[PDB]
This record gives sequence, C-alpha cells and structure tokens, in this order.
Amino acid sequence: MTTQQLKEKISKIIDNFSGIRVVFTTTANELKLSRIEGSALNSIAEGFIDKIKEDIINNEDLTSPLLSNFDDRKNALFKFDYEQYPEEFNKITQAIAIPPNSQDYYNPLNKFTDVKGIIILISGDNKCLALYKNKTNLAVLRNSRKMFNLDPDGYLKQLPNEILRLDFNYDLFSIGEDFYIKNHKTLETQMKFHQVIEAQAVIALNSLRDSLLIEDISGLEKSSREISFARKLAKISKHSPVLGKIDTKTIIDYVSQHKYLSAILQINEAGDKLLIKTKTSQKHFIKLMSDDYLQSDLTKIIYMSIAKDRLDE
Amino acid sequence: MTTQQLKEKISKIIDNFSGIRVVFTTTANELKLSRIEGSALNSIAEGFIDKIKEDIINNEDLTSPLLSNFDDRKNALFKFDYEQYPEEFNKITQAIAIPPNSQDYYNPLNKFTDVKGIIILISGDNKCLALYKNKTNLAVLRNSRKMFNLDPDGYLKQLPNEILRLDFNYDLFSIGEDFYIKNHKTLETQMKFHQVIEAQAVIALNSLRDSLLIEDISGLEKSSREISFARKLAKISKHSPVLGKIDTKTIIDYVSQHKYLSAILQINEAGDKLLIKTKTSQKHFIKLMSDDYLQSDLTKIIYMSIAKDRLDE
Repeated sequence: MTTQQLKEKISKIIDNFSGIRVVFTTTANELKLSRIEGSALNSIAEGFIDKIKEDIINNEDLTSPLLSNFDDRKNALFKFDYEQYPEEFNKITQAIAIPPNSQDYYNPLNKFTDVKGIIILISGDNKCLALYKNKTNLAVLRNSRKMFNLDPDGYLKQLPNEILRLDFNYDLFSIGEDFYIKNHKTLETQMKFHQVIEAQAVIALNSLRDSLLIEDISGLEKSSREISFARKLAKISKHSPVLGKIDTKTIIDYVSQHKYLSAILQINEAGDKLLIKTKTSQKHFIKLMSDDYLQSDLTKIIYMSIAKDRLDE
Repeated sequence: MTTQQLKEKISKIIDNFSGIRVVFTTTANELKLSRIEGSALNSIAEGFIDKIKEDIINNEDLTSPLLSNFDDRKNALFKFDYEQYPEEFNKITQAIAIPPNSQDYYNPLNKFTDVKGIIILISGDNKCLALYKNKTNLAVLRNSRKMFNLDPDGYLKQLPNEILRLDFNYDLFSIGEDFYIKNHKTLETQMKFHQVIEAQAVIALNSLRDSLLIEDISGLEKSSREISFARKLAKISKHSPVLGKIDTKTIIDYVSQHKYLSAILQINEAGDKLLIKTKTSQKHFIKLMSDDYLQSDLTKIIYMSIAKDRLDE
C-alpha cells in the first residue's frame, strides 16, 4: 500500500472529518475513556488535523519505507512490517472500537500518574485513524509563583506538575490494520521493541561470524549492546543486498580495489577476512553491507548515503 | 570544524559543568534575565544535559553537515554557513555575555506573552554553550477542572494558558562563534530565514535559465513559492555537482541512457533542451542536479539518495 495511497486515505479521513474522541491507556493495560472539555476538544482536533496535514497531506517529501529498513530520514513514516505487535499495538486496536455507549471512563483522582499513553481517535469517511502519544515527564513547565499577598520579584516554579500534556505530536498511528511509526525511540523504548531488534541483530551477528568476513567480531559484539548498532544489524539481516548474495572473495576484492573503501576499511594482514573492530570502522562496514557506498554515473563522485531507495520497484 | 571536534567540545562543557543561567529574549530584542527557582533550575540543567548527550555525545550516528547543504537526515545538527545572521543570532551572541551582576531582569507581570524565545546558557570548561527555544504553534496542555465543594461532575481543561513551557527541546544552539541548527522550521519561520532561501532559489532559477538546459521554467517558478522547493533550489545553487558544468548535451545523453530517468525526463524534439513541467518531473530533475541518482559498483542497482555525504573529505 503505497505512500500516495496513504495520502489519499488520510485526506479521505481528514476532508470528511466526522468526530474525535480520546482514549487514555493506563499502566494496567485497560483503555479508560477521557473527559476532555468541548472547547479544548475542538482546539485539539484543529491542531492535530493541521499537524497531520503538515506531516502527511502537504508533505511532498513524505516517504513510507519499512521499519525494518531503518534509515535516517526526517519527515518519514515507517511501515510496521514486523510480526510482533507490542501490547500497546493491541491496545490501540481495541481503542479503535470502544462502543460509544460505554461508561468505562477514566477517574481523574488518579492524578495522571496512571496515564501511560494517550490515544487520539480521529475518524473520517467511516474509518478511524488512531494516534498514540506517551505520558512524558511533564516537560517541567514552570509558572511564576506570586505567593506574596495574592510579586514583581517572584520566581518561576512548576506548581501542579501533574497536568496532562499532549504537545500535538503523534509518536505513531494506525489506519485500518496498518501501523506507522514517526518517533522510533518511543517504539523501541516505551513499547519495548528493542528485544526484537536485538534478536534480529544477533541473527545478523551469527550470519557475519558464519560468513567469515571479519577477523575479530568482539568489536561488533561489543557495539551490538547499543541499539543504534542493533537497528543497523537488523537492517542488514533482513535487507542486505550484499550479505548472502555476493560471494566473500568479491567483497574482499571490492574493498581492496575501491580506493576510498580500502582507506576507510582496513584490509586483513592476510586477505580472506577483514579486520573491523573500532566504532567508526564498524559503522563503515555496516554501511558497506548496506550498499551505501555508491558512485555517480554522471559526475563519477563517490558518496555516503544516509537514506536511499531502490527505483526499479 | 569536524563532528568529532564538536563531540569533544560538548563533552568538555558537559563533564566540566560549571553552571546554568537562563535568559529570556523578548519581542523588543532585549535580553531580560529570568528568575527560575533553584530546584527547577536544577531540573532544567539535568534535562537539558540529558538531551544534549542523547543528541550529540551518545548519538553515534550524529552528522554535522552545512545548512546550505540541506538534506533529510535525523540526528543531524546543521552548521550555519551563511553570511546573514538573523536577529536572534546576535541576541544569543549577546546572551552569552550578560555580566552576572546584571539586574536587567524580566518582570513577570508580562504574563509570558512578551516571551519570544528562551535562551539556556549551559557553561562548562570555561566555555558557554547557548541553547534557543521558541513557542511552537502546535503546543497545548490540559488540567482537570472539577470542584463542586472543594459527585462525578467535572472535565479536563487547560485553564492558565500563560504558563511557560520550555519543552526539553532546543531548536538551535551556539558554541563559541559557531552556530548549529536542529529545528530548521524554527529558523525558516520564526527567524524568517525563508527570504534568504527564496533569494537563493531565484538565483538558482536564473542560473538554470543561463545554462540553457531547460525549455520552460514556468513550472519551476510556480513550485518556487513553496519553501520545500526553495531549499532544494538553494542546495543546487550553492552545491550542485551538475549545474555549473557546461555540458548540456552530455546530461541529455545521460538522461537518454538512464533507464528510469528517460521515462520521466523527456527530451525536446531538437534534443538540446529538457521538458520539465510536471511536479514529478521537476522533483526528479531536482534530484538529478543533486547527483542523487547513484549506481552501485557492486550490486549494479540504481538508487535514490535522500541524504548523502561527499566522501573526499
């Protein structure tokens, strides 16, 4: 389901906006309905609709690649292509379909410390888009305290620091039965997705040691505890057009002949394995199995692709 | 000044943290000093240090490219390489150097509607890093409203709507005499940099007209009122490895041979100029002069680089 089709689904919901209702997900994994005032609700609706337009509708550089094809692209919504739905995904699926007559409402004596996330149900064209935000530390919003009598020298101090936020920023959303991610840190941390990524990264590490391309993998095994390397290891494990496709000797000779790659990735003292241990050399070898080292067919200049897309498909 | 040098400067300030003091910049372009309570000041220091570490120190994939070399890369702090300092740049430069004994303090009767931005002066290793935050449009809170006496009759509703925010999110910062941008929308909008960008885009249009490579520029001028195309026109005007090379016939033949481009970028009946009228053809020609169409010398697959880095340095 292409990016343009995502745009037309979003515009069908937006331009036929039917209603908005907000679901709080608690720490006990029960969807408690909210009690947002009508005027604030209209303001919320307006702001979030504008945010959706700015990020999807009028966003011409909006790209929809796979989450397992993780790269560094701003204004990019990743398609969730994994088999494992963290419990909040199922909670959002059920959040789509609380019947309107339900009295399962959120008691506000909970002081908004039970609030674990916030679900914004924007409905349109008889469909229901669902946004998810989290309950961050309340940015520490300090207001001037003018205790005095009722203070031109007062000082700034957060008073309640229990007030709900929703700074108009979806971390992820779901249309139909298709989930999209904007703030990946939320998925890997709050929803505890790092397990899946680290397991796929271990699969990649095993394929690398079994491929016998490098000499000492303890460098990569050390770097695999960080998630910034685990995502790239998972990307290589699931999408590498180099690992498992081109033979090892061709890769060794490619590094040898490639002037820059040889100077960036040092070659082994023998010549059948590679010596890749330091953080930068690890990152370069990672970008090597990612096929990010590309030469121009016009200007004949080599580049370093942070984000790329196949054109033949 | 490379990215690693930024990393060691930032860790020098962080690991030798000496103090933090906050300056409010008003709408009249005068730096009024703040009155943040000590504990809240401590929370600010803590949170902003964590954000700085997460975005610079512990960010292993942090890139520091030029602002005029704008591409779509997350975890990237753009180096301000223009000659024109928007007024807030000078305001931050002067914010670095308010003497500690200054009593030019912000009177809080202003209800924080005079607050135009917020300057966070994080000092360390006898240097002063300076963060800048603004009041983003898409920002809102909600507190519970309910009372009766002091009965489930009440709703959630924002009431003060004057409270200062300072989400732990810097839009840009300045170390020494080197400015870096994170939230580019803040620069192009609040600081009104879009004039400079549109001027560079008109310069690019003129350079394209002088190149005599295209036939009709009316499409480009229509799309140039949008800023998302103006940034790409500025990138081509200052960095294009294709524009500025007088070889239109070579580019024509390249497009002809290029399997993908030939279907999108049509050649005229005389074969000396290009036919670029539709938005899609415009976007493809833009990514063409950006040298984003790159073929692998290993997998022999053509790709579309959203973000790239020249490797020669």
